[PDB]
Amino acid sequence: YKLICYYTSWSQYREGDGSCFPDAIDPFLCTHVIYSFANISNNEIDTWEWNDVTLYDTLNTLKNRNPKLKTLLSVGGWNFGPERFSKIASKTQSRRTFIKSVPPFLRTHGFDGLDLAWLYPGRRDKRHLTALVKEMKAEFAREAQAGTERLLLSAAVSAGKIAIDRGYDIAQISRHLDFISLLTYDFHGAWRQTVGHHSPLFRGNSDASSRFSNADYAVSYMLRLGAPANKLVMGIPTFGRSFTLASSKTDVGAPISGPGIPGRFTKEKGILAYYEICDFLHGATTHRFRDQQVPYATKGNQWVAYDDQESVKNKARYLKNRQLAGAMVWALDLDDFRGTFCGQNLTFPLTSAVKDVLARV
Ligand SMILES: *[C@@H]1O[C@H](CO)[C@@H](O[C@@H]2O[C@H](CO)[C@@H](O[C@H]3O[C@H](CO[C@H]4O[C@H](CO)[C@@H](O)[C@H](O)[C@@H]4O)[C@@H](O)[C@H](O[C@@H]4O[C@H](CO)[C@@H](O)[C@H](O)[C@@H]4O)[C@@H]3O)[C@H](O)[C@H]2NC(C)=O)[C@H](O)[C@H]1NC(C)=O
Repeated sequence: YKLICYYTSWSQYREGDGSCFPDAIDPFLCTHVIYSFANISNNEIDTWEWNDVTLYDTLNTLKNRNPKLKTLLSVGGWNFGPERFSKIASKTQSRRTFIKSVPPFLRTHGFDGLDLAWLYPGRRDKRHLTALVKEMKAEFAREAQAGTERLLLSAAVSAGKIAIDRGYDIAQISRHLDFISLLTYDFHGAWRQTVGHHSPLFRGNSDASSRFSNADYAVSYMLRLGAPANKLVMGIPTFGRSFTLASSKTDVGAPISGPGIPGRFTKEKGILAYYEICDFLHGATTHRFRDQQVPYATKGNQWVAYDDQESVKNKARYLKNRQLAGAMVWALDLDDFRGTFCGQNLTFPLTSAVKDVLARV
């Protein structure tokens, strides 16, 4: 089983204990660690943070301790304009230029592969995404002729049915990618004023519309569209989403005035790291949707949808029963990496839990 774990560049800037460098990563925890995110300048892959070259090296030294550990560099991300990707992929001239610049870059910094994070291609992009993947793989296969281990090629893909139909040719790209990560944790919709869980495992025996907004349907749909199970990776969030309540109503369907207040270390409205959530739990009321099998907590006017060891183990078992390639975690720096916030002195509580399930048959 594969355990794909993302590490984010900007987490180094968080104050105090929040700060996280490749350094803190347990080499034997994951099978793959993906660095986020690489950028594109003059149609060529390039670094993002001033010190990426230093962090790249730090990250890849972990391979001295665990010889089997594989690393990948991810291109794109949310702060990377979708249009920018769209523009590079439409012109065969800029696409070939970008493709050619990747292998040497990855080779120089010691990466085993490339992860595509185009978020997201629109209806007019589907064709071009296919060409990018096909050509990128062809270039990787060609470079392997030089007597070196072929670079890996993966992609982070939306888990929303509409988003999938609109910009992805799943049957086509599945045959060229090494693995596919399903972003099964952006299910609730940042668009409207209502309390709801962003990473429901199951549909919910109790609310008709939007049965497509849960991991179970996303996986079933990808398998139906032709993505082989042995290439699908289910994404598991290590963060939580917050909301500020517009009323004293805490139960499902409760009015929302906006995003929850920022966390001490995370400093971003609407989200909280799991270690920030562990501190939040004190004096908070804990609830759990029986149908979706995911928890949520409330304190004052703050409502938080998140994942704990049990909901995460739950998702892992589901992943196994459907015989998928494995799990993907977003992200290592949002889990209790120091292991000093969430009671149990255990390091990476959430990611370890996923690993326990994957290691037992
Ligand atoms: C990820 O990679 C991307 C892609 O390279 C980086 O994005 C782009 O970075 C450039 C440079 O920082 C920004 O473009 C500016 O380009 C010139 C100034 O840059 C040149 O200026 C002169 C030549 O004109 C030269 O001496 C310099 O050495 C340098 O090469 C500006 O003219 C240009 O100014 C205007 O910006 C307006 C926006 O307010 C536009 O309307 C105008 O058309 C005009 O370009 C521009 O500011 C870009 O901002 C940036 N993305 C683009 C091109 O949209 C990116 O920085 C990198 N990310 C990170 C985190 O490093």
